[PDB]
Amino acid sequence: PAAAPALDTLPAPTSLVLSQVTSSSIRLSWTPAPRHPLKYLIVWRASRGGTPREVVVEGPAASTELHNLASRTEYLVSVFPIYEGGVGEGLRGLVTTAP
Repeated sequence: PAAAPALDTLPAPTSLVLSQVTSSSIRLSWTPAPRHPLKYLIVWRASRGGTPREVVVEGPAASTELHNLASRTEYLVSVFPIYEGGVGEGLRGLVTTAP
């Protein structure tokens, strides 16, 4: 409905790496800013139309794995940093899971 705007001005992690792609999982990796957040918001959805899925992880996290993904499917994957100053603009990329 009313999605939450992201502040494009905030320390963000850098260099998103999407690896270990299986039929149902991908690994997400990023380079965190020197100031570690309280949390990170991670968002993934099927690129062709599907309800977005989310998980929030901690500030000093440098990795998390997404699971239970549908096979042969393209996902938009996003990483949102969560500090006290709001929600920051993050990293994103497309990955298609193995058959």
